[PDB]
Amino acid sequence: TKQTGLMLDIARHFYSPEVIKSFIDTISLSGGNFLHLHFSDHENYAIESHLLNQRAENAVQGKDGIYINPYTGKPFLSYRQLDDIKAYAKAKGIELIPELDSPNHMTAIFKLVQKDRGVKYLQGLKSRQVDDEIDITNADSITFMQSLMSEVIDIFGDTSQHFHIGGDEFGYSVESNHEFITYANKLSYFLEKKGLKTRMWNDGLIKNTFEQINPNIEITYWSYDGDTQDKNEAAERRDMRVSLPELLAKGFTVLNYNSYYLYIVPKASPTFSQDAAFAAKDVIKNWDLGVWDGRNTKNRVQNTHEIAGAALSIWGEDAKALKDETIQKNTKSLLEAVIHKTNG
Repeated sequence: TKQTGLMLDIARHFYSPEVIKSFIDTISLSGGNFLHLHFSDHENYAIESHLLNQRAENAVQGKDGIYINPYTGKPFLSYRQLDDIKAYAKAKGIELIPELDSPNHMTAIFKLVQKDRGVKYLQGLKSRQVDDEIDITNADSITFMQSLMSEVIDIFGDTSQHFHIGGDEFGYSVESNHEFITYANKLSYFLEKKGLKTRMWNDGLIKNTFEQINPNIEITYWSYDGDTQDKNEAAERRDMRVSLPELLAKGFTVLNYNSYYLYIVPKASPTFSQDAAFAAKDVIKNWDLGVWDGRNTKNRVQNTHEIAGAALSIWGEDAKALKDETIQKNTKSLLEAVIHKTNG
């Protein structure tokens, strides 16, 4: 009995409350149970915030009801809008899982902090070594993160039993892994005290250190190797990182986010709608819950009872010329397929 749903990247491409509710309808009617809301990344922080001072009252509202931060020029969901989505989700039995990504994938947060609190403040929270990451070793940085987590927790309230702490694609130019264990553990126990379970991307789970991780942290496992196109890098990561079966063997809750079958990156083109349709059929024909390592079937899990669930991820990077509703209508078949194939 599985945890299954949608990860929706609203940081790279914005979606109206109406369209978000349509995604919820699909999840619900297909027998799924969560919406993982990826609202914070480099390009935007897509919800209202007291702490980052992104307020509906400060915004320009479009005819479509969508609030635009006049400094960043980017959209965000108001608290009233989020309360409307929360009520709708809750009545449909769909859990909302917020994702506040760190230590990387957080430039929009930096940019809001800089504007409101100033550049010297912001630089003090950053890694001295890499300019695109929070300093996971700085107590003050941890305190700051936790203050924003508290706000996000307050916003989603009882619609959420899990909070996603991100943890993807960080430290690529540096050695930072040991301190990541410490950082992620601190975040998980802070959430635990708030009555929340932790979700996290698999990227930082390596053989050398993974046994130090809070074994209650729940893993969203997307790729063995970060989908690197460099084959020497792919080989190092596969030797260093933990596999999905290795995690299962240690007792972890793991959801299969397999980027080969379960990531879609919508892009307007003459074949977008056909391609999306085909993706659904491809998952139906060729994907099953035990297939975790991209398209590779040699290491598949035969005992799928151990795999906690799966999600379709709709990523926003390439979707600039597409409307939210076009994306939603065209990915419906694929989202249904992933949910049904996961639940059986």
